[PDB]
Amino acid sequence: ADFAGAMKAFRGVVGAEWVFGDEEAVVPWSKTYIPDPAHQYKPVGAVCPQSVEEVQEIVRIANTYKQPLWTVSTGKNMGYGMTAPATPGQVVLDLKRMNRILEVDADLGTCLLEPGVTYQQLKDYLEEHKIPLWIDVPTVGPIASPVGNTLDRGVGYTPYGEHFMFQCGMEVCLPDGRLMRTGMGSIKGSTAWQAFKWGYGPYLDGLFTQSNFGIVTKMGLWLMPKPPVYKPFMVRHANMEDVPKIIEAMRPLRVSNLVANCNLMMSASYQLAMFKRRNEIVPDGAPLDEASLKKAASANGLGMWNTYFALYGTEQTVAGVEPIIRATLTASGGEVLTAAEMEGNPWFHHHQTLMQGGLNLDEVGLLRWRGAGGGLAWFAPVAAARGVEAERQTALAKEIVEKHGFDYTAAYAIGWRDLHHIIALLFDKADPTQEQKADACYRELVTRFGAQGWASYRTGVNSMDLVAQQYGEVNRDFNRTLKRAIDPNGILSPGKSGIHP
Amino acid sequence: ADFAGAMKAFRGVVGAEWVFGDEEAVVPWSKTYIPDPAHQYKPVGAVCPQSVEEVQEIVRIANTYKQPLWTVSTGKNMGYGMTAPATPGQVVLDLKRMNRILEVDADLGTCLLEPGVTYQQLKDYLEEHKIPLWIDVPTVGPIASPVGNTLDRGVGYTPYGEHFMFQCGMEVCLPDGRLMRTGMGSIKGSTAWQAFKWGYGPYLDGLFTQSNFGIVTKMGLWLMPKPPVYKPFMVRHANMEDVPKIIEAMRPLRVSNLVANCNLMMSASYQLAMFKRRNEIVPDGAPLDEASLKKAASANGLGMWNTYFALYGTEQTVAGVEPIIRATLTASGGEVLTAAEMEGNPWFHHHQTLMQGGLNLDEVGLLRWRGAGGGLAWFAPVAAARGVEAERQTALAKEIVEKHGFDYTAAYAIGWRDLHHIIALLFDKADPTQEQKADACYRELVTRFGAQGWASYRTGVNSMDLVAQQYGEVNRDFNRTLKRAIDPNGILSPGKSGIHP
Ligand SMILES: Cc1cc2nc3c(=O)[nH]c(=O)nc-3n(C[C@H](O)[C@H](O)[C@H](O)COP(=O)(O)OP(=O)(O)OC[C@H]3O[C@@H](n4cnc5c(N)ncnc54)[C@H](O)[C@@H]3O)c2cc1C
Ligand SMILES: Cc1cc2nc3c(=O)[nH]c(=O)nc-3n(C[C@H](O)[C@H](O)[C@H](O)COP(=O)(O)OP(=O)(O)OC[C@H]3O[C@@H](n4cnc5c(N)ncnc54)[C@H](O)[C@@H]3O)c2cc1C
Ligand SMILES: COc1cc(C=O)ccc1O
Ligand SMILES: COc1cc(C=O)ccc1O
Repeated sequence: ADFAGAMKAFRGVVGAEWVFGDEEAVVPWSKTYIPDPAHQYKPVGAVCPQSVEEVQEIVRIANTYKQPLWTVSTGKNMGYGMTAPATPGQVVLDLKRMNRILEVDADLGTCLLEPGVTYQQLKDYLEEHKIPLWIDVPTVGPIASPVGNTLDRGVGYTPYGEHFMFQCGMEVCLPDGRLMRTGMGSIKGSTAWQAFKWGYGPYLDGLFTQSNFGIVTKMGLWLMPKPPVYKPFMVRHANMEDVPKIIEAMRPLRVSNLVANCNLMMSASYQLAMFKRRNEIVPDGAPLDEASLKKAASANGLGMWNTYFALYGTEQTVAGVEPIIRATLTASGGEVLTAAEMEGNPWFHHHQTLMQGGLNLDEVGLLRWRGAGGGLAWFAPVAAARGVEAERQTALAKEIVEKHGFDYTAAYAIGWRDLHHIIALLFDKADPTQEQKADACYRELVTRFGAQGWASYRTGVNSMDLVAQQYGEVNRDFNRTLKRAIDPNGILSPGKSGIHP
Repeated sequence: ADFAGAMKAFRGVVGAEWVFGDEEAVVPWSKTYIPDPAHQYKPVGAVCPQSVEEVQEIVRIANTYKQPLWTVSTGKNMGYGMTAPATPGQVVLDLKRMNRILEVDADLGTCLLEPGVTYQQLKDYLEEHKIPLWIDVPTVGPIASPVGNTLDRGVGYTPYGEHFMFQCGMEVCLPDGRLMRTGMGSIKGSTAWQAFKWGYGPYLDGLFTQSNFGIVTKMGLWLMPKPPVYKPFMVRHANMEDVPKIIEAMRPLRVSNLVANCNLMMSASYQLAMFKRRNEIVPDGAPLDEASLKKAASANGLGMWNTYFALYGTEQTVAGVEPIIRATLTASGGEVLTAAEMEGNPWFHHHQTLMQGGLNLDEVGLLRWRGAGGGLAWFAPVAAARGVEAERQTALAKEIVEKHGFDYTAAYAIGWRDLHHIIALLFDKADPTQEQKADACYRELVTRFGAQGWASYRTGVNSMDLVAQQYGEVNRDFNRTLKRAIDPNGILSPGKSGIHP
């Protein structure tokens, strides 16, 4: 790599003012919440283009100078490494200034976006034009990116929650600087780019998700029509051990699609950590004991597990399924509550917002849980939607975090037939002993979950290799074959998903 | 290629009785319905393994002897080339003996299948075990394969109609003979292979659809729970020119998911061709005129367009949406009819069967339309679900087929935001002039649709290059890069989707 020559060429493409080339100038791309005891996850440079033509020039220069680019959209991957590259010596390719909304079709319920478009922008666009379409917001929201989240296959809480399922058409800058459009996009004068996902011949959009094979410059998305009627619900379960009964009750409702939105099943500990610090619940050096959790949860109108769903359509379509849903959840020991019961409950308000694709007051209390705070790593293993799987995963996760002196703070995102078990590893990152302990605990979570047949849907830069190691040796070798063929100079995001040149 | 050495080694793997190595032995793999005036689409051999270990040995031999393999599951790609390879000198890898149902999960609504599993087998398995799951049948059916059909991204007529969206997990024999499991399948002891589609890192399952990058040896599929209530409907439109009004009415019902199943919008000409020969409607050498079609259609309880949809769930969920659906379709000039009205109507019976995932009596009347019959090529361009697009596509298709002396016989498969415009080019293949004219007509359909920005979701072995040429040069070159890196010896299905070593 010839860094000085690459950065000088970059200034010629975007201007000196959008190239950041020394320790001091790249401070804005350098903060992470993941454990980094060796301080190895840090960029050496940032370049901020406003056009796809600039992106294509940047990629040609990157090849010529063998200078790797770590590409981000808005770079708000909080708990997954923010804008920190997976390996040393990378320049962040920050696409935040490519923030053009390119198309929105009210009739077909579609849009086409540059990567820099924020949830806030797209919400504002729809409201300002009176377009009765909804977005699907992965908790974070405001200055996060539909494009960046969809490319890391993130999740929101409407019927359109599984973001990658609703992506339709993308444009990619390939490692050699050529643009390719997927699906129907490469047909001159096509009006079906956001209409038909697959195109003809191999389906390649997936290659550009959680990967380093290309730079996405445009992406299409399907958007849900605003329903006549929106009815949010909260189910309260009293006991830490109700986990399997909740999964077993929700699964038939989801498999049969009586409930269509991805459901957050929130632990009392996680909910409390949103608005309270740990030392408001229990003293430092005391465990987060069941009795203290139950008391604090109860005083805040929360159970030990709080599961959020919604019904969408007419008063008549809602009336069609609400009785069966209530009877199933009640039989599981759940108390089903509506907005009228949950007035002024901030958790209900948080979920009520998310399940209509609303944006919440951008405020992340989890970062202040323990001591000086500032430590967050998502450990996000998959499970089949089986109560015994949730039961066993919760039990192993609790044993491992408690062994390292950390708390179990978790939610299940319930899908159709699967579950994202989201485990927030919360620590004091400012205390270098605690950062080291959180690193060791995270390694033990990954290793011991993998030995039971469980592994991550998504991970942070500090664990991408160890999570890749849970999956097959053939998978790893095949992704290396693709990398070497697609990006011969190894200049796109080396070590993303454990994929190294 | 060393054909004799390969075929001798293949006998060692599967036994002499499952290797077919000369003109007369390969006749069962050589019949096609597509136009082939040069008789160029024909295998030189066939091999029929019963195990994935046999497949791996066959692929190792193929690489050693440089002998290409054209892989098929059941090989019933009727109107898309059956088991004919896209290029000369290929041995069919016929996987029909790998017909094991590996898993069926009643609770999660999943299965795992070998490629030879037929629709009939899976239906029988579900009924024999009293498992209240449905399958989703692409018209064809009985002896077709859920695996083969999903790998070519075909379509059925339940809410699970878009087969590739419901695939979850696969095992592939890569060109070097190594097995690789996608999604969660490469995690030893994973119970989530059929639960979570994406896995971790680049999503690769699309690479093995409409492609020659791998041999699929196992595939997971999601299956729809049998609903309490199934209510099939037929909408009858009176005029050939109602096309745009039908699409414009269905689109909001589909975009808002009031109607969740892929809807077949059938031309009177196609319906008549299912049960009648052309010379029962008009004399040979007379055009298939609007008056004659209308008369024959009306005599059979059909309109000029007949659109099929179903409602699934309870009496209450059905009652929730049926009024809005009726009002919308009636306002478009459609007459909405139920089973009670359409008693003994064989078209209603045909669609009523499809839309509950039933299998029809395996009888393909389309193959006897004109003269000696035997000529069928699907021309299957995509459209955005816009009335004006259907209007313009129908108009150009009719002008081109009519200019070559053929009829417009077509259906639209209505999807969420897309249409599959399925044009059946019916011809007398036994008349070598008529086969030549159908070849020329087919070339004119692809080239002139492509000039208007329209191209195929799927195409027969005779047109795979001309359809690839409609899509981008960067797409073509990128698929060649992947082919060369994934299959260095070019031994899997050369020319599939226009992809050549
Ligand atoms: C309290 C809290 C709650 C959260 N809740 C959720 C949640 O419910 N669901 C969820 O999904 N996430 C959640 N997150 C995680 C995270 O904040 C979001 O997923 C966020 O949307 C990701 O940041 P982003 O949108 O800026 O994407 P980016 O950081 O811009 O993109 C993420 C990654 O995608 C790739 N990438 C991005 N753009 C491109 C491009 N143009 N071409 C190629 N590769 C590219 C890169 O690998 C990049 O690191 C949460 C985080 C916190 C702290
Ligand atoms: C009247 C009529 C109506 C039809 N209606 C429909 C319809 O509604 N919907 C529809 O989708 N089709 C329809 N078809 C087309 C066709 O009959 C079906 O799509 C059928 O399911 C395909 O044949 P098959 O299942 O045997 O798959 P195969 O022919 O076995 O597979 C198709 C292709 O997939 C690939 N392939 C298959 N197995 C593998 C493997 N294991 N590894 C790698 N590649 C593999 C090969 O390219 C192969 O040619 C219709 C045909 C007719 C004549
Ligand atoms: C379902 O995905 C996620 C959810 C959250 C918080 O609910 C954090 C990270 C994720 O990846
Ligand atoms: C939706 O796909 C298809 C449908 C049909 C129905 O005649 C035939 C071939 C196809 O590919």
